[PDB]
This record gives sequence, C-alpha cells and structure tokens, in this order.
Amino acid sequence: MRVFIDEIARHVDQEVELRGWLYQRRSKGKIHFLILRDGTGFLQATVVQGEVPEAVFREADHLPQETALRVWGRVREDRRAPGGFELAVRDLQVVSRPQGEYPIGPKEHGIDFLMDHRHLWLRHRRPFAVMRIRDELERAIHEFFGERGFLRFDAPILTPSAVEGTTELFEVELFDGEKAYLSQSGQLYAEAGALAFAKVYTFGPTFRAERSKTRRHLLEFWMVEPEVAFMTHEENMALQEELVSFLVARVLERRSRELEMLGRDPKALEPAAEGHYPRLTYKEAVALVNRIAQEDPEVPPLPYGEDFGAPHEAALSRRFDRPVFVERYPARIKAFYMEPDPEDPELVLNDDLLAPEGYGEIIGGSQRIHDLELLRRKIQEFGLPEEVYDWYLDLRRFGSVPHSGFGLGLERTVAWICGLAHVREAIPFPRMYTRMRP
Amino acid sequence: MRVFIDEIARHVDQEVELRGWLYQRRSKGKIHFLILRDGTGFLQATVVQGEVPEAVFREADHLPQETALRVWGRVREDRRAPGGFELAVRDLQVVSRPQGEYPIGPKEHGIDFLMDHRHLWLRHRRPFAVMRIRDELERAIHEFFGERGFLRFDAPILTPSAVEGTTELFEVELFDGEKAYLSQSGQLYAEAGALAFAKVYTFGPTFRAERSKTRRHLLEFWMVEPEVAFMTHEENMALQEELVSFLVARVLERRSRELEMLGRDPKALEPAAEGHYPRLTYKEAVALVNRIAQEDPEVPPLPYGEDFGAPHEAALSRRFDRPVFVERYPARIKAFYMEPDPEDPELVLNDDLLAPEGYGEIIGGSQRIHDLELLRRKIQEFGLPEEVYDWYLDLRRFGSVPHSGFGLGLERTVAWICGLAHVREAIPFPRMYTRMRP
Ligand SMILES: NC(=O)C[C@H]([NH3+])C(=O)NS(=O)(=O)OC[C@H]1O[C@@H](n2cnc3c(N)ncnc32)[C@H](O)[C@@H]1O
Ligand SMILES: NC(=O)C[C@H]([NH3+])C(=O)NS(=O)(=O)OC[C@H]1O[C@@H](n2cnc3c(N)ncnc32)[C@H](O)[C@@H]1O
Ligand SMILES: [Mg+2]
Ligand SMILES: [Mg+2]
Repeated sequence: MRVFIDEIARHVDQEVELRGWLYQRRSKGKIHFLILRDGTGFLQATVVQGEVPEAVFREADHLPQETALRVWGRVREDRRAPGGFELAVRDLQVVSRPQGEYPIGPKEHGIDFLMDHRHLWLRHRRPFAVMRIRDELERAIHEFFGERGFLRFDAPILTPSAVEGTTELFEVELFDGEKAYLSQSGQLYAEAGALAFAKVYTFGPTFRAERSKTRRHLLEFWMVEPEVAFMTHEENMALQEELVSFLVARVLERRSRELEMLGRDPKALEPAAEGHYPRLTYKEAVALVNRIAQEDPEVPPLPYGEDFGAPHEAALSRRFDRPVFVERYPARIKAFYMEPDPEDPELVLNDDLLAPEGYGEIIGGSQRIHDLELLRRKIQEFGLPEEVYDWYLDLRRFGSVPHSGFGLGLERTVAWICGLAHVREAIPFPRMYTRMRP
Repeated sequence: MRVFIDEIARHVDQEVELRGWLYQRRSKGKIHFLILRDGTGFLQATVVQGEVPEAVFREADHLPQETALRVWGRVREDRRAPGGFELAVRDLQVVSRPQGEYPIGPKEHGIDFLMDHRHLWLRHRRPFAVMRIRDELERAIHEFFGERGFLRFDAPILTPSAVEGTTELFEVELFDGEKAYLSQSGQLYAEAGALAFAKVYTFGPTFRAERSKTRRHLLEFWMVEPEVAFMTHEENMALQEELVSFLVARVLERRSRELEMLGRDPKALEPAAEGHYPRLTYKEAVALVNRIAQEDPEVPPLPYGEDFGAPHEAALSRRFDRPVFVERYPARIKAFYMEPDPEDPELVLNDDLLAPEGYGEIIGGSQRIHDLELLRRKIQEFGLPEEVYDWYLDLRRFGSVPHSGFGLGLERTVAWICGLAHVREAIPFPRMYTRMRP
C-alpha cells in the first residue's frame, strides 16, 4: 500500500510504496545512499546491488536532484537514520527527470536568490518546518475559540472606512470610476459582529501601505481579531494571555520535531506557554527604556509622550522570559476608537503585547468607546469624515454596550515561535515593499 | 454566575445572570413578557409584580427594542417556550437605551432596506442561523483536512498572474506607479505547495470583476482550494464527494436547531450527506438539457460545444436528489492549465459539481498539465504572456508529477445548505456590483 513518511513508524517490517522526490544521493561501492522527500517528511533509502534489478541499479547512478520517483521496499528500524527508520529498496520507477539543473544545489545561497526561487525553496527542510508550524497554529486558533463558544465572523476585505490612520491605504479601482480601500483591519465590522453574536473573531488578510523592509513589516499579512461584548480592558489582557499561552503550548507538544529542524531551543518557549505574563504601564515602560538607554548607547532614549520604536520594544522585551504587556498609553498617539481612562483624561485603556527575545509587538488591542457623543468628538478631532462612519455610530445608537478586542499578527507570532530573522519567511509568498514576485 | 443562553439547559433551577438585549416585549396585566437575545440564543423572560421591586416593574414598561440589559433570575423548564426553558426574573439593570427608534421594527421590510442596515440585521434570527452554520462549516473544513494530514497553505492575495481569464480582473495601485491584480484564485500557488507538501489547500478570499446581480455572484467571496500530488481526475471527484458529504453531515448533526429556524427540510439534505453522487459526461449533460428544453420552453436549449448557463445547470440539478458531477468538457471553453483527455483531443479532464434543488455549481476542478512543452503551447494558444508564468513552468522543469485539485465556493455552499435566495445573505458584509456598503 502507498504510505506517507509522516507515519512510516507504524509500517515497520512491511511492504510499502512511496511517492516522492530525490532530496540527496551518494553513489559509492555496491550501494546507493538516498534521502527521499514525499512532502510529509524525509527518509533514508538504500539500494544494494543484487537486491534490485541491474536495470534499476544502473539508473540509480544518473538520478539528479528533485527527480520524481515511485519506490517499493520494506521498512527497517535503524537508530543512525533521520527519523529512526529506513527503506530497503527493492524496485524503483522514475516519473520525470529535471529539465535543466535544479537551481538550489548543494551550495550556500543568499536570501535574495532563495526568495526569488520561493516556489522551489518551500520544498526544503527549514520552510517545511515553518509551514507545518503555521498550519498547527491555524488549526489551533479554530479549536481554541470553538471550545469557548466564539463564532468565526469574516470581515470584508473591500472597505470605505479606514481604521489605523489615513497615512497608509491602498486603493482599488472598481466599476464606472468608483474606488474602495484594502482592509488594514476588520475590527470595525467585528464590533457589529460582537453586538450580534457576543463572542466573535476575524481571521483574514490585512493590508498596510508600509514603506520599509524591516524584519517585522509586510504589505500583506493575516490578522486574528477577536471582539467580545461586555468585556473590559482588564478581561481583554487576560484573554490575550490565555490565547498566546495555548498556541505556544500546542506548538511545543505537537511540533517538537519541527522545532528541532529549526534549531530552536524549547526551553526558551516553555515560559510563554505557562501564563503569568508581566505588565507595565506606558510610564513605567518609558522609564525602564531610559534606564537601558543610559547603560547602552545603542538603545535610544524615549521622551515621554512619544511613540515606541522597534529598538525600544526590542530592548524592553529582553528584560523578560516571556511576553510583557504595556498598557495605558497617551490618547494623542493612539486611535480614535480607544476608550479614555476614567482616572486620567490623558490616557486610553489600551495594551500592546511584546514577544520576548527582542521580537516586539505581536498584539495590539483596547477597550472601545460606547458613548455616542464622546465618539462623535473623537471622529472629527482625528479629522475623519463623519459620514463614512455612520454605520459605526449606529452601534452606539442601538444596543450600545462596553466591549473590548485585539488583533494578533500571525506572521510575527510565527517568526517569534520559529525564531526566524524576518516575517517574510513566515508566509508562503510574501509581499514586501520591493518584493512582489513570485 | 454569568451564563449564556446557548447552555441554559444545564443551569435548570439555579440563580444565573444574563447579559443581552431586549428582542421583543409585551406588557399586559400584572406580568411582562420578554424575549432576550444574548448572542448565543433567544430566551423567554417573565417579570411578575411582587417578585420584583416596583422600581424595576415600572421600568419594564418603558423598555424599547434593543435595550441593553443585565438580568438576574432562576431558570425554569417549560414546554411552551422557545427552547423549552424560561427565566423567572428577580432583578434587572439597564445598560443603555436606544438613541432614536430602532430601524428594524415589527414591520415587514424589503431586502434592500435590510441590507442597507446589515450591521443591525445580523442580530436577527435568520442571519443568526446562517452565520452559525457558516461557522460550523469553517471549523469542519479544518478538521476534515487536518485528519487527512493535509496542510493549510495560504496563497497570496496580491498577484501578477491571472487564472481564469483576462476579462475580469481588479487592479491595485502600489508604490512608484507599480500595479498588481486581486487574486481570483490561489490555485497556481497551491500547485507549488502540492509539489512541496503533497497535500495542501487554500482557504482565503477571492475577487472576480463580475458585472451581474444574479443570486450566485459576488465580487468578493471565499474559496477552498485543495491540491494533491499524484492525484488523478478520477481521484479528484472522489475527494470532492467525500468533502461535500462530510460538510452536510456535520451541519445536519450539530446545527439542526439552526435549520429549523431557517425552515429548511433536513430530509432534502440527507441524500447529499451519504455520497453516491451521480455522474454525467458533458455530452450526456447537454443531451439531457435538450430533452428538458423541448418539454419546457422556459428551459433554454444548449448547442453542443457551448458553455453552460445558470438555467441549464438549474434544470439539470433538479433531476437528482443530490449533487451531480459533469465531466470532460471541450478544451476550447475551459482553462489553459487543464490536462487533455488522452482518448479525445477535443476534451479536457475537468469536472464541475452541481448542487441540487436548482443551486448549480459549487465546485470547479481538473487534473493539471504536467508536460512542460504541452503547457508552453497552451499558454500562448490562450494568448497569455509566457514571462509572467515562468515560475509556474519551473514546476514542470523540476519534480514535475501528475496532480489534480478543485475550488469550492463557500458562499454558494452556504446558500444551498441554508436554502437562501442569494449568496449575499451567506456572508457578513457582501460586496456586489451595486452594493459596496456598509
Ligand atoms: N482588531 C484590533 O484591535 C486590531 C487593531 N485594529 C489594529 O489593527 N492594531 S494594530 O495595527 O496595531 O495591530 C495589528 C497587528 O498585526 C501585526 N501587524 C501590523 N502591521 C503589520 C505589518 N506591516 N506586517 C506584519 N504584521 C503587522 C502586528 O502584530 C499588530 O499587533
Ligand atoms: N483551485 C481551483 O481549481 C479553482 C479554479 N482555479 C477556479 O477558480 N475555478 S472556478 O472559478 O470555476 O471555481 C471557483 C468556485 O468559486 C465559486 N465562485 C466563482 N465565482 C464566483 C462569484 N462571482 N461569486 C461567488 N462564488 C463564485 C463557485 O462555487 C466556483 O465553483
Ligand atoms: Mg500597534
Ligand atoms: Mg467554473
């Protein structure tokens, strides 16, 4: 029967068929050494002369990289093998030979070349591990919220309303000269969903007109955006903590093989899986940065009332063994929808969660304004056209309740967990400022 | 403790708190009749004088529609109640009153008005049932493929490559005058994924520049697009059947309450849940249409070699108690990527699956060309720029294998299962030709 390498362990001492590709080959003496990939793993295959037809054995000398194979043999247990098993080959059929030289040969390549050949690179072990961890998180997100009786609620991609500032917005031409924007966040719609279904979350693509090539920016990425009716600022942070803890615990438990392949230390992720996340006010945070900055001139200082930069977040996150919250920022550097702190009219009830080891923001959230008139002032204070947000105001006119929510950047979470050098490695086909292909 | 109506059954004869909204109210005699919504269901609440403060009882006279409430009471079993239970009210707190009249009052409204107020309409029972069935399918898709060891693989949204014809493509302006297209299908990338991970599927938004307002067209919708290495035309149809069967079985088993609310007969969906889907060649299909057309002048005839229309599909699907396959269409009315039938050079190895009761196409799929030179001819035969598809050609140069896949339109599947009159009712915030708001 045809099996998958993923489950070769439960086919020990049995006749099996594999369908896959030739990853590597060495031919010396009276034995061929093969590594086969099938898409679910990598397995050692040995072709010994006598045990195979001479028509086969001569063919196994002229097999280039990424040759398509069908392979028949018996599975044997062996400690000195990638996985602890091997295939003793008995017969072999070639489905196709490479039409040219395989571009990603046994040489070191620069990231630029690798990303130019991303459609081929995805075959290799490191992307293999990443994509499987991405899959694990995507499944695990659905289970988490399903068990909590949350409803998935797909926010529209085409939108008239801006969410996070007029500065960076893509435009789409429609019919008869009409235009619309590409969603930067589906939050506004998630709120409507919240007042309708109590517990909702979006899980769709989002688009920012970013103009940098930093290790944490893409033009296209995926955002998970929960929203809950009646939920406070405090409850929001607790939920975020519950989520991140579960995700990391799930990766540690089920994807330990993949972590190994990425050379990531599990002991550096266990703390994040166990909750008890530290917590700072913005003020305490700015003060801790200014301490670090005075001891290290590479870390820049931060004047109070100014917005955090990546090095600020980076330095701050290295002080903790797990993600740290930063809360109660000044209203003037935040968003129009954010609820004022009842104690201090300068602050809003928001939070960002920073990933450890220098990674920075993985989540941004807040409590929302529920008072109609307060919202109206905020709109035009931010200089936003009131007309466009009239459906958003309806949510305050009818059935208005306190409510909170956040948005988790999936790529950034993937980069952190896998320990990658850039978010572009965390998605199949990245879209950056200067990278629109393939 | 605060509970949800969704699970009121396991709180019988207990003190509970509800947080929700007033759906309907009638006040006569010495008793108030309430229906409360909380987002997870609808429950009957009774406020009897004496059992409540007089400050509360007088207030329960001036409670408009969609008032925000907190409510304390004991749960009592009662056969004559929506769900089989009620809340005996003891105390009540109002969180907010409507700022104006609630637009969707106890009158009949046209669909145009309802869709203009979609952000409010989502609160009502029929959308409630739809969105919960949509949620059920979205979770169930992930379980199906996860258990089969398939990998979720997110295809890019921004793309240079067209998939289903140059005719209908949106354009996005980027940086420095550059432009890209909105994905109409992520298939091309799913193929790269297939050669890398063997068993993959996308589950993202897709965009067609459709210019009609028919009951099955949107500009924005969600497509599930599996792709498998080594899989034939025959195996493809079997997999599609396996998928649709599971989805419908899952809805029938877990969402029977929601079906009731939509007035959908379960007996009309059971057949689709049990496999054994009928099958036609294109030729046999055209011939059966021409029979129907000759008996009914409302059903139009179909000349052989011409592409099916919605009435053709509609009439055809009514002849079966479950979804029917139509396979082996003429190459000239199909796509560039489709593999030629080895027996007949006029035909390609494709299939469409039609949903019963007049619904029509829910799936479109095929086997793919794996021969490099054959693909090159097809490209420029269709008049497509070879340069743009050079990464697609690489998949034929290196590790090229036979492979097949399909794409399932989620909205159309939702419309069918729920028995809706239009696909716009099957997504939270639809985007049609003349409907871009809210
Ligand atoms: N529903 C909500 O409350 C979300 C909220 N409206 C919002 O969009 N805030 S956020 O932009 O800071 O958060 C977006 C998150 O998404 C990530 N993000 C934000 N921008 C990017 C870019 N350019 N590339 C990759 N990832 C990005 C980052 O992890 C952020 O935490
Ligand atoms: N990966 C693949 O093999 C998919 C393939 N490249 C494809 O796009 N073919 S399809 O357009 O016929 O199928 C798209 C499906 O998606 C649905 N569809 C297709 N177009 C629409 C519109 N405009 N609105 C709503 N739904 C639509 C319909 O159910 C189709 O079966
Ligand atoms: Mg932010
Ligand atoms: Mg089609």
